[PDB]
Amino acid sequence: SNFAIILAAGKGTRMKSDLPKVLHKVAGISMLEHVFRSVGAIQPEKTVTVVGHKAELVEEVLAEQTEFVTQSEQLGTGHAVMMTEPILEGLSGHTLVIAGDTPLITGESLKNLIDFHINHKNVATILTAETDNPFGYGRIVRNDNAEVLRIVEQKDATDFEKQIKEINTGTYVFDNERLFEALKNINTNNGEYYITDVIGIFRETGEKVGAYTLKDFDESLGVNDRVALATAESVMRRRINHKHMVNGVSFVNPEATYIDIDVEIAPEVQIEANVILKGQTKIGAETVLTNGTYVVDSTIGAGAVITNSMIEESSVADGVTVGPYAHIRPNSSLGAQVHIGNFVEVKGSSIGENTKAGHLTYIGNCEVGSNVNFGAGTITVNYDGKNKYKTVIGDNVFVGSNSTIIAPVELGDNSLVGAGSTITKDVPADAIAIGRGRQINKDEYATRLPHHPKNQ
Amino acid sequence: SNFAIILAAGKGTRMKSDLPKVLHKVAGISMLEHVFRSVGAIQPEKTVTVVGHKAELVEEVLAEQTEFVTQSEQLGTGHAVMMTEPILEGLSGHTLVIAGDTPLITGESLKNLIDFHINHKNVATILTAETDNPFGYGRIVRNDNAEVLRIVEQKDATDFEKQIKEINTGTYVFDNERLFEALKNINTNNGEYYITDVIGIFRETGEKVGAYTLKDFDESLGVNDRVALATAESVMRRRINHKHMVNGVSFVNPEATYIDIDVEIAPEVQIEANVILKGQTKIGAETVLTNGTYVVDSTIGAGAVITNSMIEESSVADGVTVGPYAHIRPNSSLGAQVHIGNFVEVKGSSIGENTKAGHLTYIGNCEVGSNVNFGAGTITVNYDGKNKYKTVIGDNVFVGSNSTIIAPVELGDNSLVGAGSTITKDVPADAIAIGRGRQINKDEYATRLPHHPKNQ
Amino acid sequence: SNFAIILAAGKGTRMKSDLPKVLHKVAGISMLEHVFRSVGAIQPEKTVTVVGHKAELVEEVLAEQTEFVTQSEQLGTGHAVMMTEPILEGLSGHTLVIAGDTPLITGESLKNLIDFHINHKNVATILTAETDNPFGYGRIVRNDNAEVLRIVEQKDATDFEKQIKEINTGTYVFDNERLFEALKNINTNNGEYYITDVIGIFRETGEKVGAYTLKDFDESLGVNDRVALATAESVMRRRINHKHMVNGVSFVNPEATYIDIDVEIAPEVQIEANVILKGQTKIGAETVLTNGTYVVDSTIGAGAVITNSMIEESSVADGVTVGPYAHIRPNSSLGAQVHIGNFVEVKGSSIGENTKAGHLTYIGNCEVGSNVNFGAGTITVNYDGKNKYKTVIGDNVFVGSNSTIIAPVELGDNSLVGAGSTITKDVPADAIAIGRGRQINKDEYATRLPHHPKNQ
Ligand SMILES: COc1cc(OC)c(S(=O)(=O)NCc2ccccc2N2CCCCC2)cc1NC(C)=O
Ligand SMILES: COc1cc(OC)c(S(=O)(=O)NCc2ccccc2N2CCCCC2)cc1NC(C)=O
Ligand SMILES: COc1cc(OC)c(S(=O)(=O)NCc2ccccc2N2CCCCC2)cc1NC(C)=O
Repeated sequence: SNFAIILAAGKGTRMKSDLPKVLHKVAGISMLEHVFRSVGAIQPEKTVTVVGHKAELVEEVLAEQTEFVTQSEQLGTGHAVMMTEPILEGLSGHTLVIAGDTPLITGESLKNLIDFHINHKNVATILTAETDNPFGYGRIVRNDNAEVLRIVEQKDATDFEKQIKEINTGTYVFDNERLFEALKNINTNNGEYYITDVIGIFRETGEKVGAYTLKDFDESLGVNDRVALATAESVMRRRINHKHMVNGVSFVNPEATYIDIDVEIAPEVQIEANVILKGQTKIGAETVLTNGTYVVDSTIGAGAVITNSMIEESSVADGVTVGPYAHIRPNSSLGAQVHIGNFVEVKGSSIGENTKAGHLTYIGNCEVGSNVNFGAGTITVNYDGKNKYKTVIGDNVFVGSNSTIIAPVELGDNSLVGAGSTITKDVPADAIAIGRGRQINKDEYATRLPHHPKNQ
Repeated sequence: SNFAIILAAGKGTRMKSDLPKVLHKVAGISMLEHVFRSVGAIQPEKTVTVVGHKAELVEEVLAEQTEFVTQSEQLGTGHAVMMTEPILEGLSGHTLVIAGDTPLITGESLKNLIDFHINHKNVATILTAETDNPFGYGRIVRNDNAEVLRIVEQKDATDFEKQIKEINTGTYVFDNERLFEALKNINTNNGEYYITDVIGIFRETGEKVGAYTLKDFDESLGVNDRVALATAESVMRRRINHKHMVNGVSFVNPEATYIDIDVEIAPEVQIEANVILKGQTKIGAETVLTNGTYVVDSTIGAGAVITNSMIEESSVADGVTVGPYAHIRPNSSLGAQVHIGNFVEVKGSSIGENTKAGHLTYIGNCEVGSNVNFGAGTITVNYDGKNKYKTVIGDNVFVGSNSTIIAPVELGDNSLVGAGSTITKDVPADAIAIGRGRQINKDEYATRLPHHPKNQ
Repeated sequence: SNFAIILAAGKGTRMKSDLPKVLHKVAGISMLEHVFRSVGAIQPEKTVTVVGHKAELVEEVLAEQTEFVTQSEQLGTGHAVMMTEPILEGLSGHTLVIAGDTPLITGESLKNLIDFHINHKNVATILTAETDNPFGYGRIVRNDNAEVLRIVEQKDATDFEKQIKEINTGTYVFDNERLFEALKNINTNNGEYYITDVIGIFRETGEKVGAYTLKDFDESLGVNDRVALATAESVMRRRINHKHMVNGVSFVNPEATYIDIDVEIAPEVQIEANVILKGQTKIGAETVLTNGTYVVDSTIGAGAVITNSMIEESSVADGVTVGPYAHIRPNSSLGAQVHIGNFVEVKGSSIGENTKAGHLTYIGNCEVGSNVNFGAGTITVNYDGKNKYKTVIGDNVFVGSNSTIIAPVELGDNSLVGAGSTITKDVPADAIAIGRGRQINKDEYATRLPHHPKNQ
């Protein structure tokens, strides 16, 4: 049996934030959730998360996923772990201890760590890593058969010890029964106390302590400030986009393309640099996303072309073309082959197959049929100061350019609205509606106006 | 005499694509065309390209540039090269063999390779490179005078051989006559066969095999998946933008600026990060391109300022200002000093010198004279559902804000269209035209409406 | 006493520019000003800047900050420094000599350089650096006690000397009196002359020459072309954004976010990749800036959300929301909680608290009260060809969608403008104003029009 203890009690002072430190997001989810995902690879029988600062915010994030225990104040990692003792005491197994602020550690690394532990029948295994600049980190002191003798902190380090390159990442696997027996010893013997103290207890008793070394040092990143949060973001970005490229997705610049951890992207999608895909977004096969495009919680079908446009909480069917500079706002649905062109906003509207709105148009709170045409400058009007009205537009409606459609009004199938019209009442199917002043010319009169070349 | 054989027969399974692998684009052209360009530096007397998977797509790309031969199925590099034998057999010279999927190899490297070959009178020269992580690559085994003894693949490598850092890039120069004599030997002696086999034949006969080492390992990149395609993109980007900067072009961020291989840019142009220039685009002296700007197949004159705007298949004269957020669509011409401001679209239109359209305007299928003014919100209307009409606007026309101009109509020189007008017929030069309803106020009435503060 | 001599006389031929080389900008200010800022850390009693090519442009940049002297033609660094002799001759102290083209050198490095100098009572201290690729640079030759013996240029270097990794950065501290005594010796003994010559004079006299080595080689960057200018930009960017992140600002991608040297950003601001902040801009606490956002010389309050929008020379109060794709042009003020949505332009206008303009709207030269509403498509009209008029809009005005407001006109408190209206005269408080043609339907008529499905 494996168990996991996740440390998530800390504030994070250097973040300059009132968030619990582990709740800051990387690629769309908290550091804590990244750590939780990796922990899952060990198939823990029990997962206990230690909360402290703003416990309720963390308890919302992992609600129903973990047991919680609380440490009332900061008395160190040893005390943190002690809060889990009423749950874990006396159980037979292997217990991972990991902090919520190391979001790059992978489930493959945790499983290799656990296997290493079990395979070498260690009583404790330290997950270590190796760096050319170890200043600041506890050094790993091994004897000649490569067992850990101790963990020496920077301050207490002899000059020879400072040359040591192998560092303690602060993540461990312990024999669960021995872990709580040793911590009680430390506890009863005294005001902070440290999970590293247990290593020294096992060194007193000659029990076997080992170290399993991460192949990639960046995985050991402990995030304590926004500098480190942006590093984690960069490593995570490269990780996500590499998965995509292996899966058949093209990136002009995968180091400068911003896709959240749970976004899904079908093979043969082509993504230019500086595209942003956020939350529960899905992109269908062969779709093209050009530079500047920003999609959040939306589904986009196959063979679409999203040109520098922002789409939010909406569905976009196959073959749709949107942009450049269009805005599809929440609860919109764009049916197959629809075209939405520049400076067009769609809000709260269903738009039927093959309909086109190429320019300078606002479609708000409309139900729109198939093969509809909106001339440039068409404005739908839904809000009077209190009421929000709906407009119904049938199939094959032709809405003339620069018309103003005042809801609630129905345009029946095949009707036409004259360019420049203000529409205040229903238009029956097959009818036209014209609501505009007629043009009167006056010859010669421009001559007295300021734009005239002679007055220039 | 030099000859070249380019391998372009392969599918590319890991690409997850139905394209021939060499047709995927880097900086605007296929990998294959990049390789073709580099090959040209050797001044080959004959260039033969070996096609296989979707031969017709490759044959379109290099139409009239190369001879083609076809390999009907994948029986290895040796068989690929054998398809060129009816063309190259018995000719005296030096024959480069290079794959269409190594798009970073430069013509300078190929010429140094050929010269090395000729100068050392090798019978075969392997283009090699050196890496600290050689796992996977054929290792180059040299004797003490530094001649190649053999090429050892990963699988057949002894442990001492795996330490070898010098790898086979899969690009070679062969004595042409000896090349086909040796391949026939291999062929008649048997079902894949390999161009590396020829090296072993020359080792049997004691003929001189050499190795010329690339100074830059990244040049040896063989692109087999979209991860590697994005690496090639990144190396190519840096290569292109460095040429630009040496030529006098400023880059806020040349690692994050996306300019195609054949774009031309005059000295003193200033380019912000995240600008995209594609296809046959030219940018004249001192022009400024701000972040987000996207130009495809367009010419832009000197002293222009293109602010976060997209321009396609169009010409932009000197001193023009476009943007932010404007869209110049195909077949537009913007005359000297024109101004196109925010949320303005120009399509299929010629716009004369000094004309201005600063806001929320669509100019579609218009011929526009000089010193014209378009008020904010002006909509031209060209499409009725079937016909596409033209509008003619003379010099010094003043088009009032939020007017709707319904083609085909002519506005004569110096005429004015009243703000808010729907224009359905011609306006003579020096005339005004007003087509709008007159304002009627009703005092006190807002009091019963939902926006009123008291109802709030 | 410390003195500083800044070299700013050179053209910069490889820049392909007519600017003085030191005036090219990095992160918003010239290289020269960066060097001036770092120089200030030594608290110089006198700062003298040597000008030459287009002296007047440099003299504007540092007007009132430095003494100037002119070198009439390029006769080398020794002559450059000699121009400062009528000012500095005979004064007791330590004199930094630094070029205006090394903009990454920090004031902390200059102070460590000066302290090193004073502490080791050197007569000259060379600021050196160490690189694995020293080709091109003067090498530092030290004897066994580590004193500098000489500076050997590439050309005159023996093969053993070319292996030397420690290079001369071209920045120095000299004993001021000895500096001018030695230069006169060199001068009277002859047509270029070099500040390095003074090192050889001190080697003749056995006076103490030392070297202080920069910890970071990138600081030694001398910018001679636009390639190097973009490197300086990249190092500076990372430097600025790291200061921000330490201060509590989140960056999705601080390697691809473009913030000028004097921009101020409060803690807890969140900045997506590809945001541009320029000049005297300030961003208040917790404000969010999304990808594409571009702010120049503007103040933005606390808790605002600026979504992909461009803001120039304007003030934005707390809690304002702007964008996506909006443009706040010079001299605008957006009061607390205002909302400006997509394709909206604000120019030269004051907009009162809680007012909303969500779409396709141009507000130009208006004074706008609080809790005003602008329907989509509203156009204000201020320019007739000569005059620029103002419009006054009172509190709680409701401007109907696609209205055209022709200045000078006043809309009184709580008034309403009917959707689609052209407004040519004042509207009293509590009144409505309607100026549009009434809708007339004709049944059946669409049947003869081109959009009808049957004609399709
Ligand atoms: C050129 O495109 C248009 C022409 C139009 O009138 C000639 C009108 S219209 O709306 O004024 N009238 C519809 C129409 C279509 C075709 C032919 C004639 C007409 N109208 C003539 C005048 C009375 C209504 C029919 C609209 C468009 N197109 C757009 C995109 O709005
Ligand atoms: C303030 O800018 C305008 C004023 C206008 O009327 C006072 C009109 S107008 O189009 O209604 N009339 C033209 C005009 C210009 C100057 C002075 C008077 C007028 N009109 C007065 C009423 C009849 C037509 C002349 C247009 C503009 N400007 C824009 C950008 O449209
Ligand atoms: C649905 O939103 C609107 C309805 C309107 O008329 C029914 C008008 S209106 O401007 O035509 N008339 C104002 C109005 C508001 C509420 C109820 C009725 C009315 N009008 C009815 C007809 C005469 C004027 C009052 C404007 C809006 N909204 C926008 C954003 O413009």
